[PDB]
Amino acid sequence: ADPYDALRRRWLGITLGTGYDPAAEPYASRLAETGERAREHRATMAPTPTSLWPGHPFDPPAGITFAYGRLWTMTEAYVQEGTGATGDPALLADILRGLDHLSATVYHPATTRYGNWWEWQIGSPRLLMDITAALYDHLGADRVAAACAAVDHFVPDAMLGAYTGTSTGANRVDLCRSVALRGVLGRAPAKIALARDALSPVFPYVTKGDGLYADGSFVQHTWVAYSGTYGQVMLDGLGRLFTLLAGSEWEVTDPGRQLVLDSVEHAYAPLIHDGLVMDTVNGRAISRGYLKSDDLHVMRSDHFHGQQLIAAMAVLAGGASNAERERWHARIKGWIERDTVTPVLTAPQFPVADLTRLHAIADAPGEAAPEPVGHHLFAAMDRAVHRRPAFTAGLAMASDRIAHYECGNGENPRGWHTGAGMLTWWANGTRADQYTDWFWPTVDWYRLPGTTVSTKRLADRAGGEWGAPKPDVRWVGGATDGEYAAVGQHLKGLGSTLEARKSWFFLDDAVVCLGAGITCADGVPVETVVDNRNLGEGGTQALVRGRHWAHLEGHGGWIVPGGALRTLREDRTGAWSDINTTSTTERRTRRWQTLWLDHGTDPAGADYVYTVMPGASRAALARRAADRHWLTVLANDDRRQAVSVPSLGLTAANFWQAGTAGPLTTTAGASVLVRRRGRTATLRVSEPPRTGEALEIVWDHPVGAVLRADETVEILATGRRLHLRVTPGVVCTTHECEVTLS
Ligand SMILES: CC(=O)N[C@@H]1[C@@H](O[C@@H]2O[C@H](C(=O)O)C[C@H](O)[C@H]2O)[C@H](O)[C@@H](CO)O[C@H]1O
Repeated sequence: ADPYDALRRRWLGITLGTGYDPAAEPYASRLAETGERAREHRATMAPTPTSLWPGHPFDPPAGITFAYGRLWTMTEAYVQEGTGATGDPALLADILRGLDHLSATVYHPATTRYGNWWEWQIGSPRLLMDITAALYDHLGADRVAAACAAVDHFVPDAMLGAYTGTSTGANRVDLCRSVALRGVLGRAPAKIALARDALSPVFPYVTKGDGLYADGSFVQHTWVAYSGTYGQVMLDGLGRLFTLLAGSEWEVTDPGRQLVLDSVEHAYAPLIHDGLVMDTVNGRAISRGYLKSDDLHVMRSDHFHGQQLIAAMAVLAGGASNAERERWHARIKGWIERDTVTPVLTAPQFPVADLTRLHAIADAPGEAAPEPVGHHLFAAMDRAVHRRPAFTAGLAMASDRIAHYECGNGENPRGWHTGAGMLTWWANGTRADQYTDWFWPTVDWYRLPGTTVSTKRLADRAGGEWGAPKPDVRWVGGATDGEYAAVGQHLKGLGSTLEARKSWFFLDDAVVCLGAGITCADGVPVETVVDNRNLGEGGTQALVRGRHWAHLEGHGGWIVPGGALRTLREDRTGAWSDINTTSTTERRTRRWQTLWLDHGTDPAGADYVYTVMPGASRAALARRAADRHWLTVLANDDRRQAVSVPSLGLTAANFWQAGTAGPLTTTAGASVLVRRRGRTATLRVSEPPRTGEALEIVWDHPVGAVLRADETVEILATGRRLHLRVTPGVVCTTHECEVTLS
């Protein structure tokens, strides 16, 4: 009786929110709008054998989930104060009418599932369980049993079996959501126990496939970097279920739960910049924008996705330690302060429950935390994040482990080169709307920023769906001290015969970008995209050019040979429906500044060097471009790419095979960063080929003593030089050694 009723009440608190004043803004307007939607839904609801609302047939099954969604809105209007429809028996009759129609015509145990599994096993049942919970006492026993038997039919015990296929990660968590509630609502303790127990395989760190990795990476669909959308769905579901079940017979007690809590700062926080979650980790969702089925008309975007992740963090914080909660709330206060693009505290997709959690954080005592300066190399998902005072940057690569891109379900048909060394960035202290402001629906998908590509025309969905296309390469990764980094990609171009070695050296106010071994036989030109910047509608930002640099007002600049650099400023018009079959067709115009190098047709061993200085002033760029001292390119070929930056005491090298660059030598493919600081230095080494075979490094500098070394590092010699043997493992860990200089 009572433990099932207690669980149902707890769920409704989580879902519909508690401890807010319905007459206070933003709650009052949000509730009122929910009443407005509910009244239009009610008036248009039109039951037929094949739909419940016009334009939304049950085949494809998206129409079923869409109908349950409108029924949930209707149910919110009925159960919440302030909606204009609270307790209206006419509205209640129409909800029950819709529910009965769905149960009679489509969502029932005689149906053999067709089309997208997700609609039947995740979209629809979670909504059906929510509506069943909220209306429980009005529905009667036959409606509740009917709902429970639909869920048993579409999500049978065997789905929360084997940790495989469609029952992994974010998906597993979503399945457990419906089975848990089905257990609560149907008073079926075994179903609740099964949902709790089935979460356990979600928690451990993984070394392959879907899940969280030790290095903070998050992978879904086997091969797709996905922290920003799937990872948010996992976090959301987990937070909700942890909160629901706490104190009950079915509380989640697995100690691996703690790894989920750890992931907040290790995995997710680094990818959030002033409210946005970087598009590098949003997979096919970058293409959504305005969705035709979204009755709130809220644009999907990096900021939209970041705000959903922030909301998930707020729910998870409720079961965290005091110390964890305090840190997460400070981060969240900071993202709230700095998000000027989509103000978190009035975000239009948040229902009142999310609003109340976020407002509680904003109102609590505590300081808003800045994003720390530092580097995060998520090697397991081939992503890097760099933060400096002047800028934030995200890099996307691809490898034999990590797909070039994800297309599927009509989404992201032209994202082919999102993994071709794509460097995204934001100038700190300016509005963070670069990628948000109709970027994806207007961009030239042949000229993504940072990438090297064949100009060969590609089909929509070229390479296959769901992360099918991976380049046939191993050496993708890098080495980092947590501040600076050497990062490298052995690139094989999607649908092309292009091969290249690209490297990035992330420094204190710049990213030095090296390209070598650029070879193609496609019979068309090959380009490297120095940058490609959305200027907004009607942009008039000045582009100023010099001998060996270019600068874009409000953005930053590039050190690059001025006679080689090609530039185009143009207006481009597009719609989200160009890149998503589920999106709206309205067309808008954005102005672009595009900068590239042309390697000609069928290059053989072509190369480039350029430096990007995001957020820099025109004078800073001019000075740096004229300064011969600050950077030495030690090597740039298909064997080794390496730099020296004396102002940082830094030598960094990506060794594509055994060899030497400046003062460093390696016996195998490796990434090496050395930092000298006064009388000591730190050497860091990783092995991006991931063979796990030992290799030796020599650093040609006098070294007196070894202060410390990781257990993976053996010291073979000190004196005139440092000679180390490293056993590097198979996950591209950076190993360290710290020595005193002579
Ligand atoms: C992670 C993802 O792309 N999932 C999609 C799904 O979209 C998600 O919808 C959920 C939701 O609660 O309904 C929230 C999340 O923010 C969003 O990305 C999409 O609706 C379905 C059907 O197309 O497919 C999943 O793969």
